[PDB]
Amino acid sequence: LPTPVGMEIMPPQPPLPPDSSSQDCDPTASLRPFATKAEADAAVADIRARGRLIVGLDIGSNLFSFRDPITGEITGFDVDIAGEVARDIFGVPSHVEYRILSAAERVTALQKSQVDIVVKTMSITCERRKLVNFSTVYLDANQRILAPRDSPITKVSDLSGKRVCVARGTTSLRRIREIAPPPVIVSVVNWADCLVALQQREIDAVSTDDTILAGLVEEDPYLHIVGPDMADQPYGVGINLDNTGLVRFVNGTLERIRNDGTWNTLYRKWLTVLGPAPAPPTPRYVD
Ligand SMILES: N[C@@H](CC(=O)O)C(=O)O
Repeated sequence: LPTPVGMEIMPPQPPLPPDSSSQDCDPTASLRPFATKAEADAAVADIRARGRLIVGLDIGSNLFSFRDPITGEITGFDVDIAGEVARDIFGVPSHVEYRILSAAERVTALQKSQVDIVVKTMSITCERRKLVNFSTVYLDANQRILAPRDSPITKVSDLSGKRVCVARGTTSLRRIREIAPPPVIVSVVNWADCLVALQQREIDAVSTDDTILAGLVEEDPYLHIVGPDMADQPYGVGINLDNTGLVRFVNGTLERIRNDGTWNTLYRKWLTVLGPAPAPPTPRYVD
């Protein structure tokens, strides 16, 4: 039976203070799109000259960026968001090259200019905004708990003393580190590994974005999502800190798809297992 490479039982730590998830920089405010098409096209001239948009994500995140088992094609909500950016740059969604990244590599890939954008369920936080830039919010998720249907776990305090799996490099870890008494924290490279670990009964529960958890439930209907909202997860397109022009450009793409029906279509395609489509997230601008 398979075993995820890189599984670590983390050293026990005292709980973090409850306000460790505070987000007081107003992190979700971003830059207004360009007023003219000429300004927008100039901001992406270097991408156009390279002939493709280079997008950081992975191919193992069900519903968001994965390989379709019927068609063999790379697909999902995040893949489609990235393709809409490419459509605005090139005229059609199909000039994209992917760089495969883990959750723990999203910031460094941007710092090192190894991708143009990261579209990989990337929560916008004050801490991350010191290192990278972000578009406006394109999907608002919330952290919850995934457990087998025969588990009595239904609330956060039930995680105390139990084995909870988290992918390294995620906001999900910080929130689990606030639980008192602590769970046993087991960390892995990606959320698909947590699913394997739960299937093999090496852990008791997984806690992350309900969107990501829904993709795991789709693969294993013996599991269900429980508990209250544990932490807001506002997704943004990650961009190099200094490429403010690309921030404005991507924010133009998001204005387009929020208002022309495409956002609604993408939610209905990928996320209806969580319920009826909400209104698209309202963008917030600093300027
Ligand atoms: N959205 C959360 C969880 C994840 O992306 O895996 C984060 O940005 O860390």
